Amino acid sequence: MKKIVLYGGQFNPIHTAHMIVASEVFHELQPDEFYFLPSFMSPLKKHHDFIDVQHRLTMIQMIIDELGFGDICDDEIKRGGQSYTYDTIKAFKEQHKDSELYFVIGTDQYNQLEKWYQIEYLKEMVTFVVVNRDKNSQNVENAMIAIQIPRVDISSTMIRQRVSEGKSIQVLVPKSVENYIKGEGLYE
Amino acid sequence: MKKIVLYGGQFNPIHTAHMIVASEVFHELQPDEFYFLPSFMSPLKKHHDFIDVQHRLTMIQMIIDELGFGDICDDEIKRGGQSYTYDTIKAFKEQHKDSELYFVIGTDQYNQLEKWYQIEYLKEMVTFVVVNRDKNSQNVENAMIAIQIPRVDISSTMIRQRVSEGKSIQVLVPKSVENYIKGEGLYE
Ligand SMILES: Nc1ncnc2c1ncn2[C@@H]1O[C@H](COP(=O)(O)OP(=O)(O)OC[C@H]2O[C@@H]([n+]3cccc(C(=O)O)c3)[C@H](O)[C@@H]2O)[C@@H](O)[C@H]1O
Ligand SMILES: Nc1ncnc2c1ncn2[C@@H]1O[C@H](COP(=O)(O)OP(=O)(O)OC[C@H]2O[C@@H]([n+]3cccc(C(=O)O)c3)[C@H](O)[C@@H]2O)[C@@H](O)[C@H]1O
Repeated sequence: MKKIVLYGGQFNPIHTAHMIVASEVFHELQPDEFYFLPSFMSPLKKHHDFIDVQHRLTMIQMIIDELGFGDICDDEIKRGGQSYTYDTIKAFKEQHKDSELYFVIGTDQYNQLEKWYQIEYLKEMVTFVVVNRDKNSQNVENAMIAIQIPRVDISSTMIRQRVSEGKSIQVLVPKSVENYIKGEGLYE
Repeated sequence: MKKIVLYGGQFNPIHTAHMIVASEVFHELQPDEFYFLPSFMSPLKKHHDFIDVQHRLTMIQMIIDELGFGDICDDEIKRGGQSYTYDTIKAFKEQHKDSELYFVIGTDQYNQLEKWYQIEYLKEMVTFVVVNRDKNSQNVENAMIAIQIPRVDISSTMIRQRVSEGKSIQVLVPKSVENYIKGEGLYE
């Protein structure tokens, strides 16, 4: 019964397009609970030798403050290693047995779901909720939920690139995160 | 000598994509002055019988507050009628002689510039500054300035549509404007 949405990501940094995704999914699905799920290391992505956790968590909190909804699921941070969603979900479900689970992904992940660890099992444990990225609409199978959002081509990679360049990131991230990135010297 | 940027629009409402445009142009061009230029009636668009001025100006000021730069130019509001850019610019430059004038437009306006009133004269009075809309980059001729922004498919029409149907507009406009629209019962 009780509807729980988890929204997974590197969030390095979280940005305005992540907010649009969270907001649209949350307003459409009206879940009982909404979790931003920051990875320790996102499978299929490269990582630095040192994995920042604290700056990422702080900026996520800033998005929660601005949105007026949400919580952070720290499971993957605590676990460490490669953050396979199957493992996370198996353990999370054990702790939330009376709840229907939703996992929010964009087009880019949806197009490579066959590369996800234990995906045949994972498809049985969550309802994937897919938002359009780099296109204006996404089609999904009946077992999944497609949510159409205004197309906004912002990435975390874009944010880090601009900052290292010395290029402004105003609006692309909320003012709180912009000031935080600047005061902390992130990505410089 | 001093650089003045005017950014023209219906701004009904102003929204997050408009802010991204303003911010990127402002940071790239570093002008001495930046004006949001709300039209009374933008040529080549339909209007209501009653033209709201108060609500639109209030919401533009809210954007200026968030951005930390900019001013409103009320010329077209004061003048009334169809807000032909040629007439506005002719009157504005005689009040700001010795200033280089820049006029910011998106792709959709650039593609129909030939339909603008006295465009052959206008092309001689301002430097058009063109941002990509509904694509990732815009090519322009040497006389104009192309500015690449992250593609963000938000429109004023989208905001009004969502509001009328009772759909959330969170993030698509800043929180101030979101609250203002709902508080004042705009667009429903
Ligand atoms: N502008 C935009 N418009 C619409 N959607 C946007 C977006 N920017 C990011 N997104 C989406 O938001 C999310 C955050 O992006 P980013 O931080 O790059 O995504 P990333 O962290 O690489 O992956 C998102 C989630 O999928 C999980 N995953 C991925 C690959 C394999 C496996 C596995 O277990 O084998 C698990 C990963 O651990 C995380 O929980 C993504 O789902 C992305 O598609
Ligand atoms: N998401 C987005 N990404 C990038 N750009 C975006 C955008 N949304 C709006 N825009 C751009 O921002 C601006 C505001 O949009 P909107 O409010 O629809 O634009 P609109 O008011 O229709 O026109 C923009 C300006 O052009 C002037 N104009 C238009 C047509 C004819 C003539 C004439 O004199 O004959 C003059 C008009 O008076 C105004 O100052 C536009 O330039 C639009 O292209």
